[PDB]
Amino acid sequence: STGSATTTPIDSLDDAYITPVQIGTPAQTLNLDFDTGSSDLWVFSSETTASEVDGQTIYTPSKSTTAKLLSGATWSISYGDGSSSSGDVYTDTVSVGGLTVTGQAVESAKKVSSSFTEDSTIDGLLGLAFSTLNTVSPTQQKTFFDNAKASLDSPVFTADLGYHAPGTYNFGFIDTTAYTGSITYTAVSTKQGFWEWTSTGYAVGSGTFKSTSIDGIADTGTTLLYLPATVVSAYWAQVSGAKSSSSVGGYVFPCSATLPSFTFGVGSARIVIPGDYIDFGPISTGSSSCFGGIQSSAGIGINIFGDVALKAAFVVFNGATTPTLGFASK
Repeated sequence: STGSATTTPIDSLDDAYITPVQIGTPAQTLNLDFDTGSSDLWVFSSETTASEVDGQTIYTPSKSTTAKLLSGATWSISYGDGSSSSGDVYTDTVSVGGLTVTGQAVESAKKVSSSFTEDSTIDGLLGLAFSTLNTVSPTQQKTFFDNAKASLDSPVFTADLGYHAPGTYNFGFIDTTAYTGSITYTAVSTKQGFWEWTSTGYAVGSGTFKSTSIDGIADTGTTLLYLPATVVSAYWAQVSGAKSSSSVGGYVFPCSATLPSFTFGVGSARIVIPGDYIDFGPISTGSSSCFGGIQSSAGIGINIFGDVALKAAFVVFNGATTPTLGFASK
């Protein structure tokens, strides 16, 4: 089997992407944030504290003839950005782009943090990291991909995120029309539960390539590119007037600037992030200070190849017995 679904930016900055997901019988379609940095499929629901729901579409398990309470199971998650959610668990039928999993754990939120409430466009998350990170207790549950994998034509999914435009998540096949040149594959460590890999270096603009190993994670659920402070300083030094602002919470730059590109290495291959992908716009409405899309990972504890990086590539998440990651230009 295969599946193919369009993923759509939630706003004009590509702050996140939402993908429609069918849950239950009859289908209830929710727009979920596909997150290769976590491993829980959780939704706003009829159980979510009413004051914490503000415009989201909810899953109502009592209206699904295939929903079953997973007795005694609870979940609770905290994300790198400080947001969180928790609740109980149902199993139900879940379909993405024509690919159906029966008996998928659907984690129903009883509580969500303010950041989730305040974002009316995201009805929940669909985790695509390794199932070892799943938070369900006392019986850990599998991700949608893990459940689907054996049925897929090939045990892979691909992320093809758009810049200021829709893109595609495919399951079970590689669309050879969706990228240019070849796909370069690179080793993955699953030791921390992430799609963790090592970039071979970077360049700023038309500058020379610096060969240096940068361990980090491919994370569709993180907006920005978080890299070591040395790399980030080298980038922003090429933008007149850019500075790190403790008050704003990262590098800012004059909105009048033209940003240089940023290149990262995948083996001997190179992925170029155009300068415009690194612009996250005014820090507040009407400001002439703009927020940068490349930020320091210092104090996160891990480097994160988030959407800024991934949307410059066609990315293969290869879930074979020994997982790997592939990147192609597009």
